[PDB]
Amino acid sequence: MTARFDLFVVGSGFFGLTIAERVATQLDKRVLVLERRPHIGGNAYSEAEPQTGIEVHKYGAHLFHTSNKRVWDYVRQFTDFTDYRHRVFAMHNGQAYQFPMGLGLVSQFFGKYFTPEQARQLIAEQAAEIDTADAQNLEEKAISLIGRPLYEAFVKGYTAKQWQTDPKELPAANITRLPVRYTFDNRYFSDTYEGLPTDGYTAWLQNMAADHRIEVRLNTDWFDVRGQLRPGSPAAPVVYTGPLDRYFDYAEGRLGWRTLDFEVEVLPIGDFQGTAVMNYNDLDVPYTRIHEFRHFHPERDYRTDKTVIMREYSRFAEDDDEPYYPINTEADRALLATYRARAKSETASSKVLFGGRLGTYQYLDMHMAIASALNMYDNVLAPHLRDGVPLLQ
Amino acid sequence: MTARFDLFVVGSGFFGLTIAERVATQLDKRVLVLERRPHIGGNAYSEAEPQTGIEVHKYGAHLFHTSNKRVWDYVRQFTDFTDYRHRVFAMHNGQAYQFPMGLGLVSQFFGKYFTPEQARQLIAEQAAEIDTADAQNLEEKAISLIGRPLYEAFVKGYTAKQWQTDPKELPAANITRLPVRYTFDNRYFSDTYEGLPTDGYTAWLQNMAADHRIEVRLNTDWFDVRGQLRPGSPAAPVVYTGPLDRYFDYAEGRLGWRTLDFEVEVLPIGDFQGTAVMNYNDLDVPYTRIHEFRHFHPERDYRTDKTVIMREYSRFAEDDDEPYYPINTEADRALLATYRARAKSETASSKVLFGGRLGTYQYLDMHMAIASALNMYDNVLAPHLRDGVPLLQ
Ligand SMILES: Cc1cc2nc3c(=O)[nH]c(=O)nc-3n(C[C@H](O)[C@H](O)[C@H](O)COP(=O)(O)OP(=O)(O)OC[C@H]3O[C@@H](n4cnc5c(N)ncnc54)[C@H](O)[C@@H]3O)c2cc1C
Ligand SMILES: Cc1cc2nc3c(=O)[nH]c(=O)nc-3n(C[C@H](O)[C@H](O)[C@H](O)COP(=O)(O)OP(=O)(O)OC[C@H]3O[C@@H](n4cnc5c(N)ncnc54)[C@H](O)[C@@H]3O)c2cc1C
Ligand SMILES: O=c1ccn([C@@H]2O[C@H](COP(=O)(O)OP(=O)(O)O)[C@@H](O)[C@H]2O)c(=O)[nH]1
Ligand SMILES: O=c1ccn([C@@H]2O[C@H](COP(=O)(O)OP(=O)(O)O)[C@@H](O)[C@H]2O)c(=O)[nH]1
Repeated sequence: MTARFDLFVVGSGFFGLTIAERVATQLDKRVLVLERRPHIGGNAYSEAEPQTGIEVHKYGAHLFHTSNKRVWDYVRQFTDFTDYRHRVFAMHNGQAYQFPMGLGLVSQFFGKYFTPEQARQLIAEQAAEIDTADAQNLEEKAISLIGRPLYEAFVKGYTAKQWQTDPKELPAANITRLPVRYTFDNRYFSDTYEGLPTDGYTAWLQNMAADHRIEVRLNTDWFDVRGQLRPGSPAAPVVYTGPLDRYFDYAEGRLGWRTLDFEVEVLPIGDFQGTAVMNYNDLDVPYTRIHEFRHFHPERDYRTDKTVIMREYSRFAEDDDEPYYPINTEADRALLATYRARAKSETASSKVLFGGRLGTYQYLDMHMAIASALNMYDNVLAPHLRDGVPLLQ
Repeated sequence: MTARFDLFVVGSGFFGLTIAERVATQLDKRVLVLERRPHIGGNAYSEAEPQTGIEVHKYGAHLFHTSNKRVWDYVRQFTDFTDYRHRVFAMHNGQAYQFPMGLGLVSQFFGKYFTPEQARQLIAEQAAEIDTADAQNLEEKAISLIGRPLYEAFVKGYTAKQWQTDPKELPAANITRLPVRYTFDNRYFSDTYEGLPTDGYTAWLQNMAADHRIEVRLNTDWFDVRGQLRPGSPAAPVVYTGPLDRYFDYAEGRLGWRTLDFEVEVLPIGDFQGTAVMNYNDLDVPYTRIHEFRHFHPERDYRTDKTVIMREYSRFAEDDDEPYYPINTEADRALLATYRARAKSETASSKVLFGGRLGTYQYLDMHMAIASALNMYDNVLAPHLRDGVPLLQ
């Protein structure tokens, strides 16, 4: 007589699974998760290459990092973490540079050693065109942090291949993802906690969706089955984590997305580049970076006669393409505001919530996605499924 | 009527304290430790600089590292460890290079990026003068590993200032302390476990000598009091960890030692070199390296208007100088063999054991010293103090 499920979740990414796991274990409710991909985990899905055994991140490399202790403690319930610290090198004019901004990069590019004090002065001179506080876009913000000469050499070219958009049109928050230091610290991230899942990403994601009150239906599009499912559970809300503009059939227009293509190759050598990730900042090369996955897990002993590499290509996401990056131009932010209104309306009429990287058109990382899911649970979903509180304020 | 103590230990270094702690806690025996320095811990003694609060390693920088899990588990009984990974940079011709041997150093010194495969070929050509298996001394071993061009630039000069001895006379084991890689890994050590004592070295050493059955007498030379002490405990053995040649009053001759002088300076700036340790490989500079101790503990937030640095100078250890490094030339190894005979004799006549860096004329690290102390306890001291087994085989 009663309801089949207590909640619908669309997408088995870190946002969806976090939501599904909290509702199931803490509130003791049945959750149905719908994934149209052949597997779970979203873009965090990993897979072992048959010849080498090396774990391959299928949808781009994934490195976990956070400063939120609550998030850190939460994710450790489902997996252990290695003490791996992510470092990136940059390729420019046939030379590998230390990266990102630091005394290593400065002394290499400018030919001599600069003291921390001397380095600050050098950059201050080259960044005299614009102040950081008055930075509107990516180009201005980048120059105000690392100076114009370094901007032309390591930022302008890479940004061209990655976004294919005028640097003066891109958000400043994009370049502020990279730490700016005046030491020899070349850690690509600056968070308290950092590491890779010891037994791989897939094992991690399978532990979150392991509860018996969580059912996951793979190869299932929500728009194909929502007509039949929701009548079975009329009171059950829906957490949507797919493309926001797709949900409304692009009625207001199409948001700018960037998508990625990957070339995976097994090489008959033991080491290709001697590091995990190598950025290619020059335009004489079509790909943005190359991953060598064996350097992600040095604690594991892989064969030394073969190796797996992955080249990364960037282009505009079209009709049926899976979106990866929100471009977020001024025109995009305008269109986004319209969809947020339509989304706010859908929440009041049919109990449909919007979250995640794709569902909010946000440049989110794994830990930001999980934290966002925890906040949605604590403030919105839990008071509703437990105390009858409406979804809207 | 009975004996005052069950064991005498000379020197409060890591060897002595490890011995004293094991005997006291496991065998329930009274141990007297004699230290002629004003404090305990030997050269591992740390001290907070008053103006900045920064922990200063008084007798040279100390970084703990090991692959022995038994040692690792043992030391964690007395202290916690940070996740600090030691990295060294090299200064050559006004330029800071990545260090030690790796793709970073190669691509910097030779001006362009070398693949792991290309790098192996380049070094193989430059190391064609001598094979590594047939390496007798430091100079030959160094060339056979990193090639002659890199040897002249980063090894030959540094070795000159540090040892003031012909590179063909020094042991090959000296240069094999540094890892030789063909990746971008610039970790100065290659051990499984590594870190710094969270609450400092002195707190660590005080926890080992904390047991009530261990008495430590500071400012006391063993040669001044052994005439009065040993009659009080005739059955008690003695573990000597001081200079081996000094114990026999240099009767057979003087072993070659290197000693160190330090210049500690508080600077009115927040950062001097942006890294923990900077090697100076050129001869136009008197000191071998510079330490900036604030980069040893990034987890602590020190003031940013002042900093503490320490320059390190090397010279021959004379009469009353405290020895730091055994030179171990062919002449030294000959003289050493003589003292080992005299030492083997002293063990049989007056129950005097010899151990530690100074007591064995060995280039030992902290973990090698502790492991050595554990082996002496398990095989020699424990069967004697508990089962009456003689000290000699
Ligand atoms: C190349 C790349 C590298 C990254 N590296 C890092 C990193 O190193 N560290 C870090 O912290 N973050 C990294 N991220 C970011 C991170 O992957 C995201 O935070 C993460 O994907 C968050 O999950 P999400 O569920 O909000 O989005 P997604 O996990 O992509 O979840 C969305 C899922 O919804 C499903 N779906 C969509 N529409 C439907 C539908 N109609 N019906 C059914 N299912 C649907 C899709 O199958 C998709 O799998 C990286 C991202 C990319 C693209
Ligand atoms: C500059 C430097 C840097 C180093 N860095 C590292 C590092 O980063 N990581 C690492 O693992 N190892 C490092 N080491 C090595 C490490 O310090 C030694 O392993 C360590 O000192 C071992 O202790 P030990 O007791 O065998 O020698 P010591 O600790 O020097 O102990 C000897 C003690 O005996 C006492 N003594 C001597 N004679 C008498 C006497 N007649 N009467 C009373 N007392 C006496 C002395 O006071 C002395 O303190 C470094 C060494 C040096 C010199
Ligand atoms: O070598 C680089 C790396 C970063 N970026 C810029 O910084 C942004 C964020 O870089 P990040 O590596 O964080 O992007 P992601 O890992 O998500 O692909 C990119 O979009 C680029 O615009 C750059 O210009 N040069
Ligand atoms: O930049 C360097 C560092 C090391 N060495 C040689 O390698 C030996 C050991 O170096 P290490 O840093 O381990 O010595 P320590 O830290 O004990 O002073 C030194 O004696 C030198 O002969 C060198 O030639 N160049």
